[PDB]
Amino acid sequence: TKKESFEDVLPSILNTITTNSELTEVPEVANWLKKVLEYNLAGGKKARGLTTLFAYEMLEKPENITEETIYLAKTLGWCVEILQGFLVMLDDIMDGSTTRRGVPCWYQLPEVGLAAVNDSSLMFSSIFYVLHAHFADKKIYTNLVELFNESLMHTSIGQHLDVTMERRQKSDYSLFTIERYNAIVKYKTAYYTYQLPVCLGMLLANISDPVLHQKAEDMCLEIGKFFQIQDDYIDCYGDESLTGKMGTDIQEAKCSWLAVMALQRCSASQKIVFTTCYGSKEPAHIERIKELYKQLQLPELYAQEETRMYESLIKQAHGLPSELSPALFVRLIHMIYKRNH
Amino acid sequence: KKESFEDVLPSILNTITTNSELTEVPEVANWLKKVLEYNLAGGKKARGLTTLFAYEMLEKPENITEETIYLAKTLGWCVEILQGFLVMLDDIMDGSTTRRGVPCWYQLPEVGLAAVNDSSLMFSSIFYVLHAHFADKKIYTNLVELFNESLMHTSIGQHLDVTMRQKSDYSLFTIERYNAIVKYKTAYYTYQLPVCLGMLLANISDPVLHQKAEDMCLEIGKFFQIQDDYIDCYGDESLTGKMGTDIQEAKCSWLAVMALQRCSASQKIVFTTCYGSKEPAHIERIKELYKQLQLPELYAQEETRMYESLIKQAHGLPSELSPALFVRLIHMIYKRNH
Ligand SMILES: C[n+]1ccccc1CC(P(=O)(O)O)P(=O)(O)O
Ligand SMILES: C[n+]1ccccc1CC(P(=O)(O)O)P(=O)(O)O
Ligand SMILES: [Mg+2]
Ligand SMILES: [Mg+2]
Ligand SMILES: [Mg+2]
Ligand SMILES: [Mg+2]
Ligand SMILES: [Mg+2]
Ligand SMILES: [Mg+2]
Repeated sequence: TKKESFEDVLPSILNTITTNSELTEVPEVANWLKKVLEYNLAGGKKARGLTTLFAYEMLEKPENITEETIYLAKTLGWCVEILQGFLVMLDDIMDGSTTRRGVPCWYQLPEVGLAAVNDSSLMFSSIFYVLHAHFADKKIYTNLVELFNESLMHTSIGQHLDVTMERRQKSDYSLFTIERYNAIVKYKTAYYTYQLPVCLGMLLANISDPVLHQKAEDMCLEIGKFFQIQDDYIDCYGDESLTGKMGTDIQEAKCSWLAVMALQRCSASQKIVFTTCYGSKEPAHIERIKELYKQLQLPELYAQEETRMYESLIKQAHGLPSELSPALFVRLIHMIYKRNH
Repeated sequence: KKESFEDVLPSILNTITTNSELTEVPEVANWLKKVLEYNLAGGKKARGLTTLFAYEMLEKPENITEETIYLAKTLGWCVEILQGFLVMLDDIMDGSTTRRGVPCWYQLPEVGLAAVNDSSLMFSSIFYVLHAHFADKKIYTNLVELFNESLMHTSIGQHLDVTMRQKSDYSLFTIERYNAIVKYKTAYYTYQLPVCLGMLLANISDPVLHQKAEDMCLEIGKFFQIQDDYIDCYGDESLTGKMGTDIQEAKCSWLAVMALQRCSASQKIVFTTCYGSKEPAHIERIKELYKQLQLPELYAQEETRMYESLIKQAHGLPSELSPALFVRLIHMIYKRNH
């Protein structure tokens, strides 16, 4: 399969990081960074990295694809995976998370703690060594480096919206609106999850036309909103043995799609239960919220909205220029529709 | 000069917004302006000025224009942003309370550990400034690469710095370890970076000169970090702006390494009992040990020996690397008390 093929190159990417940097001189740090990367990249679906590789393979003329260009698309894909790993190492700290991919979050390890914040910077910085090593002499080099930095700025914009202590003052959830939700997910998720891997595919395929990049970006941003609404649903309703992570959105008072929809439907008395119980680590409080979500029929709303959005994305994908491969986008939509993790 | 450097700041902040997606999200643009203002306020602007001075003394006077001076200040602000980012994170790891005479950013109630996100906003800002001013210039990729390399070097050194003695085993507190720490965590971003940026703006690319410059910068950076270590213990908080934590954080500081060189058998046990403890009496007992081992007198003398060695190296540089620039830099820090 495509996944083992993508994973096959990981040991070689690790060596590239070392050999191309000052890590060559400090084996204590080179060895530590290997541990960091293996732990934080292990398991999961590799969906960002696959999306990059799939995009390239679907967008380039089959006659232009070589073994070297496939290794390059995998490498770009792995740079997205490393970005993700960096993003989630910090997210876990900010979200008060305990587990991810079925083991303790990196920062929760006793040998690590708050020094995770330095491990994140070691990870992020790795990306640029990979990009320089492979692409410094190519015309697309500056586009790649700029794209990765823009992805960091976008994501951190959205993280700010997400975690800001401003978003709620005690019983004031007046900012829990769809306008706020749409901004949060656009920036924190949709850029790095879809726009970045698709654009990397397009660049590698020598597609440069600004109009095609804008159309692809618009499609990506719609798919990423969809993807995050699923993430938010899974936080509450997912089976930990499948997701690998204990959900914290309720305890952390997040402006999740479920919270926004619950406020749409609360009676006056239900809004008081929401405001009393949301944002608390007491187990009776968390359960009261979950009960409320059930009473409000949010599971049924989710199933229907997942389908409506699915049908809308599929139509959008069908209306793209053939140069953007409607089939790529249909297949990306399909791969996530009805996921349970 | 410093105020002519500080005058450029409002245009930098304005570029950060307009050159990015921040224009669509005023909540975040406004926040980032606060982040930048608080974390860049005051201090000496030393790394920024190094960048400017390096360009002004390396470039031929006939080639400096009002426009290349503005660009040099712009790159110096990017170094100040980098330093802001680095110390934001460092203050989290070191358990610090104050910097520049106010609470460290992560210590603010509305920030906390979300300071890790504010750090990413700052880092990322750098690249928008570089794009705005340099995107169409030949040196653009070199500039973008130097900032990325500075992150990697710094983080390498920070790893060695923060990584988890074992109890009373101080066998790794050696000069070899110390030298590696301070090369990577300090010397690259504090001197090599700003000097390299000046060299690039002045169109100096010869790799032998980049090497000689780098070697000088690394020696100055070690020196600078020994002074930093000394100030952690002995500096006056009302001048430094910061409460020291090296003792309670069990750091492999210059002072600790030197204390180990001097300790009697019994002093060693005092050291291993009391170092790395937040208890005030334990901290004061380490300071009393440092005094008894004559570390203040040794620092005074070593500072002077190192200064003399630095000046002899600077005088020996090629003319095209400006011995005067290096003499000037060394004089700006010798005998500093903050
Ligand atoms: C989806 N995402 C985007 C940006 C940063 C972190 C993540 C991770 C998720 P996750 O903790 O559920 O994996 P979020 O905290 O719910 O948004
Ligand atoms: C000097 N430096 C280098 C890299 C990262 C942070 C610093 C800040 C210093 P500071 O906290 O004394 O200002 P260090 O923690 O003693 O090393
Ligand atoms: Mg999370
Ligand atoms: Mg989060
Ligand atoms: Mg989630
Ligand atoms: Mg510190
Ligand atoms: Mg430190
Ligand atoms: Mg210090």
